[PDB]
Formats: sequence, structure tokens, C-alpha cells
Amino acid sequence: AGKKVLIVYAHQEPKSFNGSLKNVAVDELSRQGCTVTVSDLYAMNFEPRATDKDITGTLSNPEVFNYGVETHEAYKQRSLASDITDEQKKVREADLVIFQFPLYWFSVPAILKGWMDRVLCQGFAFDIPGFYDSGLLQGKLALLSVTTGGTAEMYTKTGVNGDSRYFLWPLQHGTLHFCGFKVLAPQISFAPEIASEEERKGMVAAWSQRLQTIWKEEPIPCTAHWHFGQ
Amino acid sequence: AGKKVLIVYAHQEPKSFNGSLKNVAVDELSRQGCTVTVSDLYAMNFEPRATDKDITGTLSNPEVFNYGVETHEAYKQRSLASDITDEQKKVREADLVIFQFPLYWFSVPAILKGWMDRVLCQGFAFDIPGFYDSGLLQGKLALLSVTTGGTAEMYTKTGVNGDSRYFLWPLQHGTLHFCGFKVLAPQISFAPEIASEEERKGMVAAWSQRLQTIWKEEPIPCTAHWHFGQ
Ligand SMILES: Cc1cc2nc3c(=O)[nH]c(=O)nc-3n(C[C@H](O)[C@H](O)[C@H](O)COP(=O)(O)OP(=O)(O)OC[C@H]3O[C@@H](n4cnc5c(N)ncnc54)[C@H](O)[C@@H]3O)c2cc1C
Ligand SMILES: Cc1cc2nc3c(=O)[nH]c(=O)nc-3n(C[C@H](O)[C@H](O)[C@H](O)COP(=O)(O)OP(=O)(O)OC[C@H]3O[C@@H](n4cnc5c(N)ncnc54)[C@H](O)[C@@H]3O)c2cc1C
Ligand SMILES: CC[n+]1c(-c2ccccc2)c2cc(N)ccc2c2ccc(N)cc21
Ligand SMILES: CC[n+]1c(-c2ccccc2)c2cc(N)ccc2c2ccc(N)cc21
Ligand SMILES: CC[n+]1c(-c2ccccc2)c2cc(N)ccc2c2ccc(N)cc21
Ligand SMILES: [Zn+2]
Ligand SMILES: [Zn+2]
Repeated sequence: AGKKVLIVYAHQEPKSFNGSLKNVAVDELSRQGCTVTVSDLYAMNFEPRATDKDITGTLSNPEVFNYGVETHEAYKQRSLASDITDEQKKVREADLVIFQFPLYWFSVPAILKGWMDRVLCQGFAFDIPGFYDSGLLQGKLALLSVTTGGTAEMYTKTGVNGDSRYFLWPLQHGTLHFCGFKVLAPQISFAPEIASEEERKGMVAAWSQRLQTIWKEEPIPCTAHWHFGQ
Repeated sequence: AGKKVLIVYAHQEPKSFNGSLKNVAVDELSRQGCTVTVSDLYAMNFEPRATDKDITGTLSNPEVFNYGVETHEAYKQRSLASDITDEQKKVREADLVIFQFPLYWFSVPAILKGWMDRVLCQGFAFDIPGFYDSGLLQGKLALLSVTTGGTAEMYTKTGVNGDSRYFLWPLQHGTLHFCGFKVLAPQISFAPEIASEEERKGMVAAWSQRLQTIWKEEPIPCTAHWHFGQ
């Protein structure tokens, strides 16, 4: 025991299906004795834009602004904006980061994309060297808990949306694996708006039940083969 | 042959490599006699967050906020925030929409993701039914012009990032095709930061060169096969 969890949560409405999945996670992980922290991005009015306001004081090359370089240097010189370093501290302390969001355009809502863009800066999340298996958050687990509009059927290899694994690639491989996370299998709650009450409650219960043994889980092999292969 | 082009541009720095690609696109399309509009998202401080501020009228369900439902209804009633309908006018009038951006976590920067989330609402960009080949922006072309940190070699089937086409899927298929766009082949300018000044000039010149004959190109088959192979 002694585990710390950060839930990064991206829904506008507390009473939403996403809201419920977030609350079940808080309740169940809290019941287990885990340390639990929630970043409620919409409630925090979290800034999604990557701008020169993210660096306090003097820039490293004020003639030509390169956000990635400047935030690298700012991390090294401890001059990042405080909303960013507040989140970095939650991530640093976490053993597990759960992302709770509705799927927006086969990806995360923009407010959560901005969290990924602004929080996972060079020197904090990865470096040269130290990416993919050697990324700087190695030792930590990440989990995507996604809800969709489209049905499970639509999310098959030959269905109109293709396999759900296809849209996970930029998130699980390009982002989280790159930064060194080992990736737990995603939690995909398909089409709750279309689903009946019974089906919805079933999906909530599947999540709660998964959470009972989350610390027993093996990570997926975050590979092209897993995402695209037979 | 009287074509209208919208460039949706997501970089903070006019002197950046993205800025140059944006500017040569303006130069070359303007030279051709095309009508050209640029949505400079950072300069406009474009709002990326999907919030209830995006609806100014009476909500369909004020007790439980569902962004997608409320913006659909707001679109029909014409009570969307005006920054959204301003962009929708640009899209409505465009024959070709070029997206110019650096790759952030195998995707678009959050400020551009916010543009996609907020501008492409139900009723404007698609209906149910009325999506993929039946999407409401049918007849229009779209083109992703992407710059990367990683090398072309890293973005191959056997490289650590997997093939470049893999990360295009959520954008080309899940977003643009869903809304009815036909998709022109992507322009990917690999690893300019790492490249020599001469390799950089060459990549800019190649884009400019391609643009001379852009109106003669056919779209890709925006399918799982095109993105992922057999
Ligand atoms: C801009 C945008 C882009 C999108 N792009 C995509 C896309 O690319 N692909 C895709 O598939 N979808 C897409 N969607 C749809 C989106 O993913 C879904 O609308 C979203 O996942 C629904 O999740 P929710 O939490 O908002 O559902 P909700 O509407 O909040 O929940 C569904 C119902 O469940 C009820 N409920 C809440 N809690 C419980 C509970 N504890 N037990 C039982 N019932 C409960 C709620 O009251 C609600 O009535 C997009 C939507 C938007 C707005
Ligand atoms: C949050 C974040 C996430 C990222 N995630 C990824 C990822 O998942 N995968 C990945 O591969 N990369 C990733 N990157 C890297 C990113 O894609 C690159 O940093 C970006 O593409 C570089 O493009 P730029 O326009 O900013 O380059 P610049 O720094 O602006 O360009 C490089 C050089 O070109 C020069 N230049 C400008 N105009 C010209 C011209 N006309 N001729 C010649 N030289 C010129 C500039 O002066 C500069 O010196 C990420 C970066 C950030 C910040
Ligand atoms: C701009 C630095 N830089 C590069 C990068 C660009 C060119 C060469 C080496 C690394 C980068 C490359 C990849 N693949 C993924 C993420 C990042 C990144 C992420 C955040 C940041 N703050 C700077 C970042
Ligand atoms: C919430 C409506 N809704 C749904 C949707 C959700 C559930 C059932 C049917 C459609 C949707 C589904 C997919 N695949 C892709 C985009 C959207 C979307 C996009 C914008 C918006 N403003 C509402 C949207
Ligand atoms: C291995 C690719 N790669 C990266 C790199 C780019 C993005 C992410 C990780 C590494 C690189 C990054 C920096 N800063 C400087 C030089 C190089 C480089 C130099 C030569 C080469 N042959 C590959 C190179
Ligand atoms: Zn991986
Ligand atoms: Zn497609």
C-alpha cells in the first residue's frame, strides 16, 4: 500500500457520466486507503494555450520564440508559470495518473490537450536522453478512461470509425509511453448517451470493479503491434 | 477557377519555420489569384475551451450541461458565441482549408484542437445522419501541413514513432473526413530544428512548389488501409 493517484478530469458537468466515473474512482481509491488528488481542469479554468506567458522573467532567445526550447530552459531555471508547476508537482508525487474524459474528435478535449502540452515539458517529462522506456516519468502508471459517442460496433477494424486502438496511439504511445509511463489498459465506456440506465450502471460498475484490483494489473505492451496488429 | 482558401495557423512566433510555411502559402496562393484568409489562432487569443460560455441563449437542459447537445441546439437557434460563427463563416466560404501547425504529442496544439472542438459543431459540420462521406462540409478540401521534432526515419513502420500516417488518423479520419472533407495528401516537414539552413530552405521551397499545382491534386482515400496498410 501507500499509493498516490492523480485523476486529471475534463468534463464541464459534475452530474455527467464522466463526472460519475471520476467520483467512483475517488470513492473507491479513497476507500482503499490511497492518496487521491483530482485536477478538475474546467473548474480550474485551466489554460490550454502554449504561450510565452508560461515563462516568468527573462527568455533564453527573445528574438525568435520557440515554446519547447523556452519551457525546457524555464524548467531548468525554475521559472515556469505556477499553474504548470502545480500540476508537475501532482504528477511527480503520483504513482498512477488516471485521465477521465469524453472523446472529442478521436482525442482529448482541448483543455486536457493543453494540460499535456504545457505540463509535460522537456526536462520534466522527457529529455535527450530519456524517452519511450527511459522517459522521465518511468516507474509511473497511466490510464485513459474515455467515454464515446460512437458504439463499440462502430469502433472495430472494419467499422466506420476503425478499431478504438487506432485513436489511442497518439495518446498512449506518442504521449504517455514517450514520457516513460507504463500504460494500463484503457477503460472505454462506449456510448453512454445511447445506452439504457441498466447499461450505464453496468459500465459504472465495471469501472468500480476494475479499480478494486488496479494495483494487480500488468501494463499493456505499448507497441505498434498492440495498436494496429492482428 | 476562382478559389477561396482558409489557412488555420497555430504558431506563436511569426519568424518560426511554421510562420514561413504559412507565409509562402499566402504568397503563392495570392499570386495565383486565390482568395486567402488566415485564422492566426494565437494572435487572436482563440478560446480553446468547450464551455457553457459558447452558448448565449436559453439552454435545452440548464440542470445538466451537455456541451455537444447545447451547441447543436445553439447552432440551430443562432445563439453560439460569435468567435465560433466567425470561424464557421470562413469555413463555409472556403474551397480548401489548410491547417498549419507543429506536431504537439502526435496531434495538433491545444489551441487548434480547441478550434476543431468548438467550430465543428453538430448542425454545422455534420448531422445524424450526415457524416463521413455524408458530412456537411462535403465538396470541400482539407490539408494538414505539419512540422515535427522527430525525423522521417523515426516516423516509419519500423521506427520508434511508427509510420507518420498512423498519427494522422484522428485528424484526417476522425475529424475532417467525419465532417465530409475530402483530404489532400499531408505535407509533413520533418525535423526542421535539427536540419541545416539549406535543408530548411528546401523544405519551404518544396511546399511552395507543391502549392503551384495544388488545384490539380486528387484527395486520398481516407481509409484504414491508407493509414495502416494491410
Ligand atoms: C466537440 C465534440 C467532439 C466529439 N467527438 C467524438 C468522436 O470523435 N467520437 C465519438 O465517439 N464521440 C465524440 N463525441 C461525443 C462524446 O464523446 C460524448 O458525447 C461523450 O463521451 C458523452 O459523455 P458524457 O459524460 O458527456 O455523457 P453524459 O451525457 O453526461 O451521460 C449520459 C447520461 O448518463 C447519465 N448518467 C450520469 N451518471 C450516471 C450514472 N452514475 N449511472 C447511470 N447514468 C448516469 C447522465 O445523466 C446522462 O443522461 C464528441 C462530442 C463533442 C462535444
Ligand atoms: C508540447 C510539445 C509537444 C511536442 N510533441 C512532439 C511529438 O509528439 N512529436 C514530434 O516529432 N515533435 C513533437 N514536438 C516538437 C515540435 O513538433 C517541433 O518543435 C516543431 O515542429 C518545430 O517547428 P517550429 O516551426 O516551431 O520550428 P522553428 O524553431 O521555428 O524552426 C527551426 C529553425 O528554422 C528557422 N527558419 C524559419 N524560417 C525559415 C526559413 N524560411 N528557411 C530556413 N529556416 C527557417 C528558424 O529560425 C529556426 O531556427 C513537440 C513540441 C512541443 C513544444
Ligand atoms: C522543442 C523540444 N521538444 C521536442 C524536440 C524537438 C526537436 C528535437 C528534440 C526534441 C520534442 C520532441 C518530441 N518527439 C516530443 C516532444 C518534444 C517536446 C515536448 C515538450 C517541450 N517543452 C519540448 C519538446
Ligand atoms: C453530443 C453530440 N455529438 C456527437 C454525438 C454523441 C452521441 C451520439 C450522437 C452524436 C458526436 C459524435 C461523434 N462521433 C463525433 C462528433 C460528435 C459531436 C461533435 C460536436 C458536437 N457539438 C456534438 C457532437
Ligand atoms: C534520433 C533523432 N534525433 C534527434 C531526436 C529528435 C526528436 C526526438 C528525439 C531525438 C535529435 C535531437 C536533437 N535535439 C539533436 C540532434 C538529434 C539527432 C541528430 C542526428 C540524428 N541522426 C538523429 C537525431
Ligand atoms: Zn508505446
Ligand atoms: Zn477517412
